[PDB]
Amino acid sequence: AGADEERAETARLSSFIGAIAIGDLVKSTLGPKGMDKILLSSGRDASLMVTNDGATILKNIGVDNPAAKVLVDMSRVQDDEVGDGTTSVTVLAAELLREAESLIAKKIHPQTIIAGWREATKAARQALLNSAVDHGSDEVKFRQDLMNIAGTTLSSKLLTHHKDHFTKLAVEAVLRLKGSGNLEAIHVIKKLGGSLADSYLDEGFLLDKKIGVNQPKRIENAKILIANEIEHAEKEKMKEKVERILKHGINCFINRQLIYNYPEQLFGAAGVMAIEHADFVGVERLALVTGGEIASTFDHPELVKLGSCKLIEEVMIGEDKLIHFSGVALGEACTIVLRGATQQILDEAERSLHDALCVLAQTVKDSRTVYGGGCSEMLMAHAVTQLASRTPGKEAVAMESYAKALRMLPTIIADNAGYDSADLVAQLRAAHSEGKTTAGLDMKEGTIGDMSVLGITESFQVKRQVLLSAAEAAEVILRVDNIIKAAPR
Amino acid sequence: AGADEERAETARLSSFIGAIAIGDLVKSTLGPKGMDKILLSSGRDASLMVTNDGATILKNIGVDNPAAKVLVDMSRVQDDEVGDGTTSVTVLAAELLREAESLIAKKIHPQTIIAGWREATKAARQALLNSAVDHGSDEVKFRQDLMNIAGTTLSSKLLTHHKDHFTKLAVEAVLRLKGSGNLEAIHVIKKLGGSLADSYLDEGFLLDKKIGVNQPKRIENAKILIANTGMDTAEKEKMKEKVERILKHGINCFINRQLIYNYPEQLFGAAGVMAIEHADFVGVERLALVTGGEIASTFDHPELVKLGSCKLIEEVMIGEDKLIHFSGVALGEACTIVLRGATQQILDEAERSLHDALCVLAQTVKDSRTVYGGGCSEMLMAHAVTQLASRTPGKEAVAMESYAKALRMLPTIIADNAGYDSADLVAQLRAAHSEGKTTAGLDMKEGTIGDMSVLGITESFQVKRQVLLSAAEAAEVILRVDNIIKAAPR
Amino acid sequence: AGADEERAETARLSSFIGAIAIGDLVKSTLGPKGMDKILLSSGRDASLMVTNDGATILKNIGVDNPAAKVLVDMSRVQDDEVGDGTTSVTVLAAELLREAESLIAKKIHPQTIIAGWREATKAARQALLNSAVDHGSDEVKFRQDLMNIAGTTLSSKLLTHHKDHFTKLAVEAVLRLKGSGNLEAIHVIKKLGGSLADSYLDEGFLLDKKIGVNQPKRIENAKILIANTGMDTDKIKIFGSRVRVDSTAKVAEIEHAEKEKMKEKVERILKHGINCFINRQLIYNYPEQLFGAAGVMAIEHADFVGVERLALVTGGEIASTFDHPELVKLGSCKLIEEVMIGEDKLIHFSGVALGEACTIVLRGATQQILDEAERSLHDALCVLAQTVKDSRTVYGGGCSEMLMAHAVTQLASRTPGKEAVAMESYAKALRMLPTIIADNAGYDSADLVAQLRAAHSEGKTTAGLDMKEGTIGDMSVLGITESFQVKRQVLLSAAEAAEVILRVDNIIKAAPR
Amino acid sequence: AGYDSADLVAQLRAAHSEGKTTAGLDMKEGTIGDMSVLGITESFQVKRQVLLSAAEAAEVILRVDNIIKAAPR
Repeated sequence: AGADEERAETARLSSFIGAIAIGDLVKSTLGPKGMDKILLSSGRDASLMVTNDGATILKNIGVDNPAAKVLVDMSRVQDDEVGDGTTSVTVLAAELLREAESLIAKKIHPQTIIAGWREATKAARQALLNSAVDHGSDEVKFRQDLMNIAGTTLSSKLLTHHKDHFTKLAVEAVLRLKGSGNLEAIHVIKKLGGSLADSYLDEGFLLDKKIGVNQPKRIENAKILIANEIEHAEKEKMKEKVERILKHGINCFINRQLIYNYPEQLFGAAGVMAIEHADFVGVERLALVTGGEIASTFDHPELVKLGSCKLIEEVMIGEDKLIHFSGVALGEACTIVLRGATQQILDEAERSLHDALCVLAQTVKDSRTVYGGGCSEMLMAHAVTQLASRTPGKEAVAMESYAKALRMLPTIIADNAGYDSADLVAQLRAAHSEGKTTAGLDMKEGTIGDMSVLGITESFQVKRQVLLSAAEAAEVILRVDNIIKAAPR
Repeated sequence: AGADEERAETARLSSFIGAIAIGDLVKSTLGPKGMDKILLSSGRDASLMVTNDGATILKNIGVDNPAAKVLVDMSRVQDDEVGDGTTSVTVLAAELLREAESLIAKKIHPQTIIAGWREATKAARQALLNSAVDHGSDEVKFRQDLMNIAGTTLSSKLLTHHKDHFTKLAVEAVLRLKGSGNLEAIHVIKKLGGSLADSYLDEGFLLDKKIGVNQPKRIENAKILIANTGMDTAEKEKMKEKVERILKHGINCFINRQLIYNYPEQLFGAAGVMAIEHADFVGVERLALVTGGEIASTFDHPELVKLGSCKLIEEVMIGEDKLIHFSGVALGEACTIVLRGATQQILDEAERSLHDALCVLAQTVKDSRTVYGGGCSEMLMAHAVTQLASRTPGKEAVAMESYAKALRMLPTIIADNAGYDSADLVAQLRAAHSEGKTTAGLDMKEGTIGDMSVLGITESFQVKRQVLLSAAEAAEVILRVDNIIKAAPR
Repeated sequence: AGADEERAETARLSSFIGAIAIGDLVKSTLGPKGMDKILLSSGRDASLMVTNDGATILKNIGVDNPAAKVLVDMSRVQDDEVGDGTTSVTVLAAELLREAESLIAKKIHPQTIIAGWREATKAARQALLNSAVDHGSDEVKFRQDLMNIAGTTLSSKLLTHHKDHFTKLAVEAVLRLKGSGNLEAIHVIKKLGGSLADSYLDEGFLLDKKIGVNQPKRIENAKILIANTGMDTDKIKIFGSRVRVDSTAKVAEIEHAEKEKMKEKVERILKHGINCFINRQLIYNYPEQLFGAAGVMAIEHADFVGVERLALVTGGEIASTFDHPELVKLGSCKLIEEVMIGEDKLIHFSGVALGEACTIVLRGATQQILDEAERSLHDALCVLAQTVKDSRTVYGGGCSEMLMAHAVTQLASRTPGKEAVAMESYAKALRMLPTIIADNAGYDSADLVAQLRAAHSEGKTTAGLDMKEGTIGDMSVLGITESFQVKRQVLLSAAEAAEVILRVDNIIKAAPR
Repeated sequence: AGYDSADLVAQLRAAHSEGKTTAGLDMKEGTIGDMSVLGITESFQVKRQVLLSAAEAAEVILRVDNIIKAAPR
C-alpha cells in the first residue's frame, strides 16, 4: 500500500502520544489564571515568542513525525466560526484517548465502542437543554455589554493587568457594527505614548504616513482621492494632474501603491497632502466611511470621486506624528486606537483585541451561551455518569469512558489555577449535583464559586462544535492506516 | 539501611512494575476455563511446582530483586479464615497503581490521595450491603447446598469438566462439619484411575497402608491401637506380651507411626488383627479425636488407657490399588473426602484446589451470611460507587471514583478465561445489575448473563467483607512507601 | 508535538543556571573599585570590546541556547527612563531562583508562590518612601550638585583614579539642561593627551572631522548645509553593468556627466554665501576641490546623532536632494572654527541662536580605557536629567536595600500563609545586594553584611555600605544617592520577569511568527 | 461489525443448512436475520462473473513463481 500502515496497537500508541504532549501545555492556558508561555527553537525562528492563544502557535509549527497538525488545523474552523475564549476543545479530545488502554482490555472492534459518540452528540444536545446558561444578551445592553467573556479571554492573557479595561472598550465597537453595515471597517493601532486609560476612541480612521517633509501641515474641508519626446511626455502626466486638482480643492491624496516624484513637488505648492503606498485594507474600509469612489485612471477627480470633508490632519497624540482621518458622515463604521507602554507585550494586546471582536459578534447572534469555568462541564459529567449505567450491550463501556472524560476538565481548570486538584474535584462535584448551574471553578478564589458573579460565559457555538469535533477527531486516528503524521515514519 | 538509591519518579516505578507482572499470570486462573501454570527453577528447587492457586506459589519463592513478596505474605491471613474463591485480592490492588500516572500530573501530595483508602473502608462496606445478598442457606439445603461458590473456586482450576461434580460433593462435607466444631478435621487425597464419578466420599478417615499380603480382609467392632514406640527391639517374650493382652482387648487394628518389627506381623495374621506399618503421624492425631483418643506409651498402652471407636474398618477397592478406611466414628466431629484423577500431576492441582475449596464451605455454615456469586456482587457494587464518588467531599471523592472502576476488572476477568468475548460481556452485565436485579450475574456457561440463584452460586460473607478491607491497607502501602527493603527480594 | 523537554527539575534548572552564570560577571561590575572585563571575538568583531556597563555588553550578543536573553533585553528600556548607577537589577532576579531549592521543599504549585510577586511589588514598594530618601536638590545647588551618584556610577569603572573628578564636572553640564523635557543636545568626546584637570567645558558643540588640509582657516556669519543624500553619483537607477567600450572615446562621456553634479553644487552655493557643509555619510571627491577655491568648509561622513542635535541649535534644515540650499534650509550664524586646544585637532560650533543646546569635552589617559568614556558619560547624563524631574531620590551604597530586608521579613509572617511562604523568599533576595556591593570592594562580604544590618535596623536611612572604608558609615557625608526612578521601575520589572519563568516548566509552544 | 468473528461463523451455518434462503448475516444484530426485510439484494451480474473470474485468480497461484513488473521503478 506504500509505507507506515499503522492499523492496530502500534497505530493507537502514536495517537496516544500526540494527545498527551498537547494536554499539559494547553492546560495552564485556560481561564483567568491562564499562563503566558514562550518556546525555544533553532532554525529560522530568531528568538523565544510568547503566544497565549493555543490556536495561533499550533498553526505556525510542525516540528516532528507524530500527528497533531491535522487535528490542530480543524480548530481554526471553530475559531473562524466563533473564535476562542479559553482553549479547552483540544484538551477534551486528547484525554479520551487514555481510555483506549482500557479498551484493549475490552479487546474487540474499536468502532463498536465508537457508537458512544452518537450518544456523545446526544450529550451535547441533552446538556444544552440541561444547564440554564443564559437567555440574556438582549442587544447593545447596558452593563452586560462586557465584563464577561472578553475579560475571560483576556484574563488568560497576561496583559489583563490593565488590558481588561480596553477589553471593555471593544464591545462598544461591536454594538455599532451590528445590523445594516456588515463586518467591515474595523482597524486597530497602538502608540508609544501612554496613559492610565491606555486608549482613545476615534470617531474616524487612524493612518500613519506623510507625503514628505514639505507640504501643508493641516488640511480643512478636505477632499479625498483614491487611485487603483519621452521627457515631454512625462510633463504631460504632470500637467493633467495639476489642472484636475485645482478645481476640486483637493486637500488629500491616498494611493494604494508607489507614488511618482514629479507630482510630489506640485502637491507641496498646491497645498495637497498625499500618502505613498497607502495600505489597501485601510482604503477599502475608508471608502464605506467617506462614501468611496470609483478608482479609475487620472480622469478619476470630481463627481466620479466622493470625498468626505470634515477634518484631516497630522497630529501629535503623544510621540509619533500620526495622521487622523475623522468625521464620518455614514456613521456605520468606526476605528479603535490603542496605547500601552510601548513593547513586544503591547503587540500581544493587539492579538487579544481581535479575539474580543470575534467572540462578541457570535454571542449576540447565536442567542445562547454556556456557564464558564467548567460549570457546564462538571454538571454534564454528573448527568453522563448515570447514563453509562443505563445502557446495555457494548454501549456501557463506551458511554462509561465518555462520562469519566468530562471529569478531567474540572481538574484542568483547578490545576492551572494551582489549587490542589484532589480537593477541588469533589468539592466542585458536590455543588453541581445540588442543582446550581451557576456554581463552578473559580480560579481567583482557589476553590469553587459562583461563575455568574464572575460574568464568565462562553458562546453556545464554542461548546456544541467542540463536543462533536473532539469526539470525531479522537476516533479518526484509531482507524487511520497511512495518513499525514502519527509517530514513526 | 537498604542500598538501592532510586529517588522520586524512579522509586514509584519499581512499585508499579511489580503489580503489572503479577496480574497477567494470576488473571488467566480466575475463571471456569482458568489456566494452570507450571514452574521450573534451577538448583535450590527439586522440580515440579505448578500451582493453580496464586497464594501457594507466591509464598514459596522470591524470583528477583523487585519486591512483591511482602505484599504476597499478607494474602495468607486472608486465606486462612475467608480463604479464597478465586485469587483476586492481589489483582485488584495491582490496577490501583495505574492511576499513579494521573498522580504525577496531579504533582501535589501523593499521600493526600491515600485518604481514598479510608474512603474505600466505608465505600466497600456501604456497597456490599446496598445490594441484595442471598438470604439463603437455611440449614442443610437441597438444591442450594452447592453448584455455587465451590463451582466458582473450581472454575479457575483446569479440572472443571468432570470436576464441577466434585465440588458439589464438598458441600456435603460442610453439612457434616456443621455445629460448634468450626473448621478442621478434613483431609482429602487423589487416586490414579478412570471413572465418570472421578471421586468417592467415605464416612471415616482415609489411610493408604497395609499390614502385609496376609491378614483378614476386615474387622468388625474394631478396637484401634496407636503406639509412639516401635515394635522393633528373648524375642519371643516381646511376641508373648503383644498377643496375650491383644486378645483381651479384642484388638482389631494397630496403627504405629514408624517402622514395625516382623515377628508381630506373623502373629497378627493368625489372630485376625490388622496392623499398619509406618503410619503418618498427622493421620494419627486426627484419628485420636475421632476415636476418643488414647495415651501412647510402651506396650502397657492396650486396655483402658486406649479408647477405640467400633463401627467398620476395611480395605476397599478404589478401582485401582488398595486403600484402608476407618469409619463409623461415635464423635462425628471429624470426616474425610477422597478425590480421584487422570494422573497428570496437574492433579496436584487438586491438592491446592482442595485447600482453597474446603475453607469456603466451613465459613459458609458458620457465618450464616453470604453474597451472590458469579460476580453478581461485584457489578452492582460498581454501580453504587460511581454515584458515591461525586456524592463525597473534595479529597475523598477522586480516590473513591478510582476505587469504583477497580470493581470493573472482576467481571472481565471471570468472563475472559471462560472462553467468551470480554467486551460484550462487561457491558451487557451492567444493565442487568443497574436495573435492580441482584440475582442476575455473569453466567459463563451461558456466555451472557443469567440467574445466579438457580445455579445457587453464593460467596461467603467474610470473603467479600475482608478482601475490601485488606485491599485498602495493602494498596495504600505502595504509593506511600519509598525505600521498602527487608529480608527477601530487594 | 514537543520542543526541548527535559522533565521537571531539569527544566527548572535551565532557568536556574541562566541566572547564576550572569550574576558572577555582573558581580565585579558594582562598587567604587570596579573591574573591567575584556572581551575578544572573531568574525565581524574588530578588537576586544570592553564595556564597564553591564547592560551594553549583554545586548550586543546572544551567545548560547539557555533562556536568559529576553530578561536581558528588558533592561534597556530602564536605561532610557534612568537605567544605570551600578548594574544591580539583573543580580536580584538571579538570586530569586536560589529559593527554588526551598520551593521543592514547599511541595505546592509554584503559582501560589507567584502571587507573591504582585505582593513583591508591595514589599519593594513599601521600601520606597519607607527609607527616608533625600529631600531633594533645591536647584543648581552649591555642593549637592554632585560628589554623589555619578561618583558611584563611575565607581564601577577603572578610570576613577582621575575619573571621579570628571563625574563632578558632568552635573555642571546638567544644570543648564535641567528638564524642560527629557534630554537633548549633550555630546562628549575624548582626546589623546594628559592633563591634571582631564577635561574642559565648552559653550558650543564639539565635532572632529576635516574636509582636507586645504580651505580657509576661519569662517564667520556661517551658513550650515545638511544633506541626507550623499554627494556620490554613479550606480544610478540602472547600473549599465560592468561595461568596456570600443577602445577610447565613449568612456569620456561618463566623466562629463559628473561635471553637471559639480556645477549645480557651486551655483546654488555661491548665492547663499555658504560657510560650512555637513553631510551624514560618504562625500564625493569632485566638490571638494570646488569648496577649497570658494572658501567653504565641508565635513565628510559627519555622524547623524551630532547632526540632528546641531539642527535645533542652528534652527534646523529640511534635508532633501540638491534643491536643499536657500530658504528650505535655515542657518544660524556666529562662528565655526578649527582652533585646537590640546592634542588632536577639532572643530567647535558655538554661539547658537537657540541657546537650548550645549556640549561637554573629556580629556586624558589616551588608551583602551579612555575610549570607554564614550558610553561612560552617557550613563551619567541620563541619571541627571531624571534627578531634577523626579525631585526625589534614595540613598546609595545599598542603604535602601538593607532597610527593606528588615520590613519584608515581618511581611511573610504577617500575611496569611499561602501568601506568606514566599514573601520571605523575596525578602532574603535583597540580602545579596549588600553582599555583591561589598565583595567587589575588596573587603570581606560576611563581615560587611554583618555590620550593615545593625545600622539600618537602628533607623538610620543615611547609613550604608562604605566600600572605601570596608566598614559601615554615613552615606550622606559621601553624598552618594540613587535616583527615585531606578527603584520604582526595577521592582515592577523584577516582579513580572523573574518568577513567570519559575511558574513555567521549560516553556510550552512557539517557534512561530 | 464489532462482533466476535468466531461465534458468527457457527451460528450463520446452522440457518443456511436448515433451508431458509432469505436468512443471512445481520451485522446490526450481531447474529443472523432475514435479509429480505432489510431489502438487501445483490445484482445477478456481479455474482456470475466473479465465480468464473475467481477461478482464474486461483489459477495464477502455485503454477506461477515470482515474476514482477508493470510500471517504472
